[PDB]
Order: sequence, then C-alpha cells, then structure tokens
Amino acid sequence: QQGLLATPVPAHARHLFFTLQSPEALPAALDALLPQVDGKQLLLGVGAPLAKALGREIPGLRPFPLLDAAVENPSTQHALWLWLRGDERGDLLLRTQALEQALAPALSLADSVDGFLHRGGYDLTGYEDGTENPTDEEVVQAAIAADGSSFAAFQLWKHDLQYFKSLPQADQDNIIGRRLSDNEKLDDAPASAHVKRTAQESFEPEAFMVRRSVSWADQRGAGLAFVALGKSFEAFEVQLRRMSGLEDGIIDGLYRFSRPLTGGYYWCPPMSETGVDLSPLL
Amino acid sequence: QQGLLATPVPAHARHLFFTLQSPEALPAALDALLPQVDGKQLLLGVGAPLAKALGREIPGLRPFPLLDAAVENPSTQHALWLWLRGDERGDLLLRTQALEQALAPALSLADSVDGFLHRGGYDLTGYEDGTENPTDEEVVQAAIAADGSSFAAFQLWKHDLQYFKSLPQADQDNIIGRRLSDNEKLDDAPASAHVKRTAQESFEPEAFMVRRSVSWADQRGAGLAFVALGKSFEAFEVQLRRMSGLEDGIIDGLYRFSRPLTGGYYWCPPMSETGVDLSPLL
Amino acid sequence: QQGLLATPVPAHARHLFFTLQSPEALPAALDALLPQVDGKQLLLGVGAPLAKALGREIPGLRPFPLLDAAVENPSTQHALWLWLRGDERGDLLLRTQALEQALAPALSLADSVDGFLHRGGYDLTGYEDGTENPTDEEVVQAAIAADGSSFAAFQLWKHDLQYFKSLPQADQDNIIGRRLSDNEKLDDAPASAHVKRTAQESFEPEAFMVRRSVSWADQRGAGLAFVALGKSFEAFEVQLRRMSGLEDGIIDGLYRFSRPLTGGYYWCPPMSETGVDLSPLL
Amino acid sequence: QQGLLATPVPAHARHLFFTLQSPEALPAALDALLPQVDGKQLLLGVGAPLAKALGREIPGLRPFPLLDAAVENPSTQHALWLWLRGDERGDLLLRTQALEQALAPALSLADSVDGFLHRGGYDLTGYEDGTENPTDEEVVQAAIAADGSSFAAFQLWKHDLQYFKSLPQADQDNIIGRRLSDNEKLDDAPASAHVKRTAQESFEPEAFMVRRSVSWADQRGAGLAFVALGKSFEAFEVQLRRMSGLEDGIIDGLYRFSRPLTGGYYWCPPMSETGVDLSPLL
Ligand code: HEM
Ligand code: HEM
Ligand code: HEM
Ligand code: HEM
Repeated sequence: QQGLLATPVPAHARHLFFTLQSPEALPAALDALLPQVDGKQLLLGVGAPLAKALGREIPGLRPFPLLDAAVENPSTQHALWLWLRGDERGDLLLRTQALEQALAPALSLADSVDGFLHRGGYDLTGYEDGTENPTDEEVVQAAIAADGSSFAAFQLWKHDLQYFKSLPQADQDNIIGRRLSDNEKLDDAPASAHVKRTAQESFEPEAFMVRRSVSWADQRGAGLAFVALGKSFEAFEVQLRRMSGLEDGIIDGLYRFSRPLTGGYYWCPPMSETGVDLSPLL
Repeated sequence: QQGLLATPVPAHARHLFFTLQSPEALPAALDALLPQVDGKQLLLGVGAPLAKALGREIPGLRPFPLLDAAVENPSTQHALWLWLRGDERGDLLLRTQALEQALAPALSLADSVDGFLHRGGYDLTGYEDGTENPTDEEVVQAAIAADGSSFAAFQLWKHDLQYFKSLPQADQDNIIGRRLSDNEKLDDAPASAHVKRTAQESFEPEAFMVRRSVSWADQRGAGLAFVALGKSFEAFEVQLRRMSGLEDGIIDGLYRFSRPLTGGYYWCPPMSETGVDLSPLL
Repeated sequence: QQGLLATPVPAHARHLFFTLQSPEALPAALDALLPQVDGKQLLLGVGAPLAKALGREIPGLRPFPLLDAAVENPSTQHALWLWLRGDERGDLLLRTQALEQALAPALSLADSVDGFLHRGGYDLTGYEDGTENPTDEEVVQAAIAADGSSFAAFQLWKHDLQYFKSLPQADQDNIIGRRLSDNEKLDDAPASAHVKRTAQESFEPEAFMVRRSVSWADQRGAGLAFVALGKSFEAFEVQLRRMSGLEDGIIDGLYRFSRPLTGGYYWCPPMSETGVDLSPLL
Repeated sequence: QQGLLATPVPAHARHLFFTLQSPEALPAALDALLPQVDGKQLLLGVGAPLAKALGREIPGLRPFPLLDAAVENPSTQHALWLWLRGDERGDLLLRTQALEQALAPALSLADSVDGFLHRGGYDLTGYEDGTENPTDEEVVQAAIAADGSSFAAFQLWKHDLQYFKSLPQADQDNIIGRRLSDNEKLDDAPASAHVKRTAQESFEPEAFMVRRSVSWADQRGAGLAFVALGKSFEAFEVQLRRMSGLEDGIIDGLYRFSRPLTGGYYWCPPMSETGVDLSPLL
C-alpha cells in the first residue's frame, strides 16, 4: 500500500493528469516513472483509458460515471494521475516540470492542480472538512482493498467565495450543515445540507470513505480539490448520486455556490517490496 | 426551425455555455432571453440538466455519453447553450457580456468559445472540413426532425499544430485521409484515417449529419469547435464510438494530434410564429 | 515607405513584440525575417534596445518616455515589433507561430495582441475613433519623415466596459467629448474630455498624427490597441503629457474607465527597392 | 519602522499593486486600509503617482527609472503597494480579496503576485540568494532612513528554467558567479556574472541594500519577485544600471535566461505609535 493515509499531510500538493497520445512511447516513459513512485512523496493512479489501451481490464476500475441529474458533475477521465505531496511548494513545481518532460511524448499533461492544505485541514470557506473521517485504525479498513489497492475519485470544485461569504451566517451554516462558529452539527438543518446529504451512517447498505482533499487557487478561480479514497467506488458514487438528487429529489446545498470542474476514477496500484506493483496491468 | 443551416455562415461565432445554479431566478432570465432568440443571429439549445431541473423530460435529449475507450472524450454537459453568429467579432463580444448579465443570477457562464470561420470553411491544419456535407436539399432532411427540432453535439478539440505540421506531408494526409495539396481522398489510406473512420456511407444502418464547426483560439490553445446537427444523436454517437475504437479496435488518427476538451448534447427547440418554441418544456 | 497608411485597413491585425536575449543568433534571425517584411501584410518597427544592442544610434529613436504624473502610462519598451495585417484571423495566428519559431533563439516573444477592426473603425464603447484623422493627402505629410521612415507609438489600453456603459449617456459623452448618438463634438464639454485634451489644433507649436488603432480581446480583458504614426514622437508625446495632466493639472477623462497596460516607441524603417531598408542600423 | 526586516520571513507572501482611478473615493478607502497596516503582516508602500495625485511631493520618492540600455527593464509604476506576509497561503488569498473590495472604487487591483519562500531563501534555479545580505545589525543601517522610512524597488523577473537548467553546470555557475554545488564564489568568473556585476563592495561610492525577494508561479510562468530595500533608491539604481551595461558595456548574465516583467519604486512610510505614519502625505 502507498502512503495515501499518512498523517500529517504535507502543507502542499500537486495533482497531475496525463492523456495517452503516443502509446508506442509508453514503455520508455514507464521505465523512468515507476522507479520514482515511492507512494509517499509521489503517488500513482491508473485511469480506465490507460487500462483499456493496454487491453487488460482491472477489476473495479471504470471511468468517472455520467449522472443524468439537475446538477453538473463532469466526467473528465484521464489516463494517468500523479499525486505529489511535499512541504516545499517550489520543489513540487520543479518536479512536475521534470515529470512532464520524462513522460513525453507518450503522455501529455492534460490537467494540473497547485494544491495547499489550508489551516491544517480547513476549506477556504472556513468550515473544517475532514471532521467525520474514520479513526486512524478504521482508515485502512475503509480505504484499502484486499490486494492493497485503493480506488480514488478526484473532483475539482470551484467556489464562488464572494457569493457564499455574502450570505448571512445562518444561510452558510444551513448549506454546510455545521455552525461556522463552533463546528457543531445543525441537527435541524435542511436535508439539503451537505452533512445531511453525506451522512456516512445514513446510507443503509454502504460504508465510509477516506477523504484527502486540499485547497487550490488558479487562474480558473479557487476552491477544493476533492479526493475520496476507498476499497471501491461504491461509497463515493452513492454519495454523489445522493448529493445530485438522484436518490431523492433533494439537491445538495453545495451546488448553490460551488460546482465541480473535473471528475475521474483512478485505481491506485499496491506497493510491493520493489516499488509500485503494476503487475496485473503488465 | 432556426437558422442552423443558413449559407454562408458568418465570419465569426461565439458559443456560450451556462450552469443553472439559482433555479428560483430562472423565470426572470427566460423572460429576457427568449425574445432575443431569433434563430439566425442568436440560437438556443437546451441541455439535459435544464430539462431534468424542470421535471419535464424531452424525447431524444440526454447528456453527452460516457465512452469507456482508449481515447478521452470528456462529458462536460451544461444546462444552456447560446450560439451567436455574426460578421463583427466585437459585436459578439459585446452581446455575450449583455447576455451574461441578463442571465444572472439564474445561469452562470460555465464556458465560452470565441470562434471564427477560417478561410470560408477550412481547419487550421489547412484541410477543408465540410466537403462531404449533404447537399443543400439533403441538409434539412438529415438535420431537422419531425417537429422542427435539431439535436446538436458540441466538442471543443484542441490541436497540437506544432506537432501535426512537423510530420511529413504523407503522414498528415494519412491521418486525415485526404491529400492537403488537392483535397482528394486517399483510397488506400489506413482505416484509422479520419475520413475512413467517419465515412458516412460506411455505417450500414445509420444516416448522415450536418456539421457547422468553426475554428477557435484561446489561452487554452487553438483548434476546432466541432458542431454536429441531426434529427437525433444516433448519427453522431455511432461516429464517435467508431472513432474511439469501440466498433473495432481501430482508433481514429485525429487523437494523435488533437483531443476534445469538452462535450455536450443539446436539444435545439423549434421556431414557432412567435419566437422560439419551448412549449414542451413549459 | 511601408503600407502603414493603406485604406481600407484589413479586418484583423496581430501585434508581436520580441525581447532580444541571445544576440549571437540575431544574424540568422534577420536573414529569415527581412525577406518577409513586405510593408503591407508584415510591417516592422525597430525598438531602442535593439539599436542600442548593435551600438548604432538611430536619430529620433528612443525608449517610451517616463511620465511622472498622476496617471500611469507604463514604459514596456521591447526590441522588435511585427505588425501583421490581414482579413483572415486564422492566417495571422498561423503566421505568428511561424514567425515565433524563425526568430528563436535570438528573439523571444514578449507580447502578442490579437486585434480586430470593430465596425470599420469604431471603439468597443461605440465611439467612432479616427474621425479627425488627416485627409488622405495630409496623411503622408504628417506620418512620414524625410527618408520615408515613420515613428510609431504603441499603447495597449484596457477598458472597463461594464463601468463605462453603466454611466449615463451624458457622462459617457463628457468623457469622450462627442455625442454617441451622432458623433458631434460637445463644444461645452469639460476640458478633461478626450477630444478637448487631444484637439490636434489646440497644440500651438505641434502638428498632427496618423492613428491606426484596432480593438483587442484577451484573457487580460478588452480595449483599444492604440497606434500613433508620425514623422517624430513629438506629436504623440505632447499629447500624452497633455492627457496625463503635465501641461496643466487637467487629467484626461479616459483614465476613469481605461488605462494603458503597455507602451513603446518603435522606428519604422523605410522600404527600398529591395525589401525593408535597415541600412543605417547595418 | 515597519517589519521589513523581521527574521525569519514567513513561508508565503502576496504582493498587491493598485491603480488610482476614482480619486474622490480615496478618503473612504484610506480610512479602512490604514487601521490594518500593522507593518508585520500587512506592509504599505506609496508610489509616485499617488503622491503626485495628492499634490504633496515626498523627498526621495520618484517613479521607476527608464534605462535606455540593451536590456529591457520595464517601468510599471503603480500608486499603491500592499505587502502581505504569512505562513498560510490560503489566508493571504482570502485577505487580498477582502483588501480588493475595501479599496474599490478608489483603487483597482493592477497586479498581484502569489509568492513563496523557496527552501528558506533559495531561487528556483537552486542558487541561494541572500547570502551577501548585510548582517542583522547592518540591515537597519542600510535599509532605514532618518525618519524610519524605507525606499523599496520591486521587479517581477520571469525565468526560463527549461533553458537555464539545460545548460552545463559550468555555464550556469558562470552566469550566477557562484558554484551550485557549494555556493562558493567563482573568483575567475566573467565580469558578466551576476555576483560580479552586483558586488556590493565593487561600487566605489555607493552602499549596500537589503533584499527580501521571494519566488513566484503564475500563468505568466515562474521566477523571482525581487525586493530591494534601502535608505534611498541610489543603491538599487546604480546596481541596475551596472547590470544593464550602462556603467560599462558588460551586460549581466541573468538577462540570458530571465527578464523583469514589472518595475516600480515605492516609499514605505514609517510606523508611529498609532499605526502607519502617512502624515507628510496628509
Ligand atoms: C465543494 C465541495 C465540498 C466541500 C466544500 C465539502 C466540505 C465538507 C465539510 C465542511 C464537511 C464537514 C466535515 C465533517 O463533517 O467531517 C464535509 C463532510 C463530508 N463530505 Fe464534503 N465537501 C465537498 C465535497 C464532497 C463530495 C463531492 C463528497 C462525496 C461525493 C463529500 C463527502 C463528504 C463526507 C462523506 C462527509 C462526512 C459527513 C459525515 O459523515 O457526517 N464531500 N464536507
Ligand atoms: C479535431 C477534430 C476534427 C477535425 C480536424 C476534422 C476534420 C475533418 C476533415 C478535414 C474532413 C474532410 C472533409 C470531408 O470529407 O467532408 C472531415 C470529414 C468528416 N468528419 Fe471530421 N473533423 C473533426 C472532428 C469530427 C468528429 C468528432 C466527427 C464525428 C463524431 C466528425 C465527423 C465527420 C464526418 C461525418 C465527415 C464526413 C466524411 C465523409 O463523409 O467521407 N468530425 N473531418
Ligand atoms: C483608451 C484609449 C483611447 C480611446 C478610447 C480613444 C478614442 C478616441 C475617440 C472616440 C476620438 C474621437 C474621434 C475623432 O475625433 O477623430 C479620439 C480622438 C483623438 N484621439 Fe484618441 N483614444 C484613445 C487614446 C488616445 C491617445 C493615448 C492619444 C494620444 C496620445 C489619442 C489621440 C487622439 C487624437 C489626436 C484625436 C483627434 C481629436 C481631434 O483632433 O479633435 N487617442 N480618440
Ligand atoms: C532574476 C533575478 C535575480 C536572481 C536570480 C538573483 C540571484 C542572486 C544570487 C543567487 C545571488 C548570490 C547570493 C549572494 O551572493 O548573496 C545574488 C546576489 C546579489 N544580488 Fe541578485 N538576483 C536577481 C536580481 C537582482 C537584481 C535586479 C539586483 C539589483 C539591481 C540584485 C542584487 C544583488 C546583490 C546586491 C547581491 C549581493 C552580491 C554580493 O554582494 O556579492 N539581484 N543574486
């Protein structure tokens, strides 16, 4: 298993997404990338088109779903995902440039996210995200599968901070479901509150998930880079359909000030005694 | 019917895409937008989430499909599409700013494309696109349905012009399927050639489509804003699955230098005697 | 003389600015650029640092001035200026990419402007700019010097169209100095009106200038790409100091909704019988 | 005196630059800005156009100079400079948005720089900048004037890291003047080496300066946000003219891979017992 759960998470992150355009050059790119995948500073996630391009099908791996709902959750599935973690923001910028060159011409950089951990684990709106994460011994049970693989879901949410912060504090709390002044759950908030929509125990058959989100800021705006780890995509997909109003006509309140710009499913390979284990994909 | 087929197409275009975030303000936005939808200078297309948000389901309208293939065709379905056509590039920039304000706060601008018709109907690579479009009397038959509605598919393709133009002229012709020097079909080009993949008569049960694409240039790069009109999405979707290698393991050659950045299905409402006919959606 | 005065001006323009960073490669770049400088589709202007890097000083050529005033006129002097004119917007985008490669590594692209002529010669605010340009036989007298050279001043003004158009029509007319409804001069507009500040006959010793501005739109916003030709920079510099409030404490009204982002002086070489004449610079 | 010299410098910075466009609203903006200027987390610097707009002239304050040289040092003088320092990158992004709103409509944001201290005080090229800064007791003598004011010079340098790092390590060391492997001065490096050009003791009449630069990364690229404090601009201006080749025809080697994009002079007001002292400007 990689270090998708190590605490504390470094102060900065960098999410890279690549499109496979020259498959004949892929062996040369993998021979220079895999010796660097340590699982702690550089994490790897295989996307559905990369498995499909190699003809081998990975169990549980599939593209980001298409949700015919009243809210827009885009499916921007890419072939490869590189998760860079580190305290030095400049070192992550230098390494992503080195990774971008070593992967060409097989993989072209399709998306990049300059992430940072805001106030140890707070969203830019001030609300502490990650409060209801499973305990340190429940995390491995909920995020890791049998082989040691994890199935991660990424979503780049763009916030309208000027609009959300202009609303009264009661309206902001009813959207999140928690008080900003003390992080206490509003037990009588509307069912459209985010914590009401995503109450992990409210889903009768489904289980929990391990979130590893960070904040971001670009020319595209700012918001939260949502990361959800789990032994399968079932925990995340039942949540997103619940938030989108598919389980019942109630739409999550987050969609009033924030909307996801990207979305993808990526299978995180296990860590063997010799680097990252991509043997099932050969 | 709107003016989706009028010839000649103006020298400039502007494609606007909106996300519905404040549905309570939608009646105020529609009362200022619909009197402007003339069908010739301003065209309208309803997206699946907009029909789903109103509870009324439009026959044939559905989100952009998810294609589990070795190539990436993103599904960036939005709620509303505004197609602006005109010869004055500055007038289209002034009008999109006026449309952006009149639609707030019900609809927020999610995507915008500054389009232009390059050399009367040529792609930036120099290849004449639109040669095999149906004749002027076959267009209405292939693009318009029974009621007068059309089902359009939009895709923002980003070109790597520095890479495509660096290849030898024979390699460039084998990717397109036509000679650049005379627009003649290479009858012995690989089946992965774009004209070989999209031979409208090669699809045994399916029909044709009416393309109305234009070129674009942004900070995101440059390429082709692909527009495909038809009486249904069946003509376009069978083409894209063919290009993606789903019908047979042959992937279109366009994916070696170009990749789509967006993708959406939009139902174009008919034109009654009093403006645009959105009666089925009420 | 080049074609800096040809009427009508093409519907699109492209202004390229280069910084000289590898001077040892300059001879290789000039041998591929000068055979293309026709004066009509591709115009050239030498900047002060390029003349200073070659040790030869051109009479009249100097960097864009520094105006210690209450308004900001930046001095973004570059080494080389390429003025591309043409009706096909896509052809100008393809040619600037070819010019960018042929000039490397001697000259790196420092700035680029995608310009268009709005409504034949109107500013995005609707006001017709170029009404008081000298007549077709006075233009050569006011723009061309003895040898056939012209001294051009470039300024990239960024408009706040949302603010200017929100003001009442009387306030907008008092800023420009002309009525928007009929392009008639407001003889009792404040002296801070743009036409009052730039009345070419109000400058007692100075002469006129020939303007060749176009509109632009970028990720930086939109506005006017101001071009002022003349037999010397004296006509333009006395205007800008007048607008900045240096001649008298009255500041031009344009600075309330627009501000220049760049600024540079460039000497346009004459056209001999064999291409562009850069002989004085050798 | 403000906290322009406090050690250690926080891990992140944010430089904001404003243009005065609505001077009638300036009193309302100052009454909300000055109570926040603490000198440690929020620093303030007055530009020449702001002093000129108020009619009061500050001794020593003048716009960024115009250097007629073979290299381009732009003069992008603005009216107001806000220097935000803090360890939380997200808090600086939230505060710059609050400062941007409280300053409107008097001051519009003209430029913004998201800065970070790379590896405690290293440039993105790996070279330790700030080694030859004056000692902790020489800093106040070299940076602070009689009243407690400081005169700062800002320059946004954009690096070509892909080009500088492609050169051999000996070429990179000859440009900087120090070995990358041990930060030791190359006593026989060319006079065009940056440390050879900027040897603080080589300037016979002039003194030293206190640098407080940080690294940056934007859509414009990446590089160093150069900050030079001093009791006057004489120390910095004699350096820049030396680097530009004005003192002798030797041009600094930094201009081969990096070029400044902005440039401005700003007078830092002293700190009285009641906030920032802007009394001379009234
Ligand atoms: C803009 C996007 C998002 C924001 C601002 C956000 C913010 C928050 C906040 C502040 C909390 C409260 C912390 C806690 O109760 O532990 C929370 C809880 C949670 N969120 Fe999100 N979140 C976002 C996206 C998502 C998405 C898309 C999902 C799932 C598809 C998700 C899943 C969860 C879960 C499972 C919880 C735990 C709540 C509980 O167990 O009671 N989050 N989120
Ligand atoms: C970067 C994207 C694209 C480029 C550069 C491009 C370019 C071209 C060119 C140069 C032709 C030859 C003109 C002709 O034979 O009429 C052509 C034909 C055609 N294209 Fe595309 N195209 C693109 C995307 C698409 C897509 C995504 C589809 C369908 C899903 C499509 C459908 C067609 C069809 C139906 C034809 C007619 C070919 C025939 O009937 O023989 N195009 N395209
Ligand atoms: C945002 C920037 C600018 C805008 C929107 C603008 C717009 C206009 C307009 C609408 C006119 C009236 C047309 C006419 O009277 O011929 C005009 C006139 C003129 N402008 Fe500008 N202009 C700008 C910048 C400048 C600058 C910076 C200068 C000189 C330094 C300049 C020089 C002139 C001159 C000489 C005239 C002729 C007025 C006369 O002779 O009565 N323009 N401008
Ligand atoms: C891209 C821009 C720049 C880079 C990468 C850079 C980098 C460096 C480095 C690595 C050093 C060696 C550290 C040391 O000796 O203390 C240095 C020294 C120095 N730099 Fe820069 N610098 C830049 C811009 C400037 C500018 C524009 C100036 C002045 C106008 C300046 C003034 C100095 C001074 C005074 C020293 C001290 C050298 C000595 O006293 O021996 N720097 N710089």
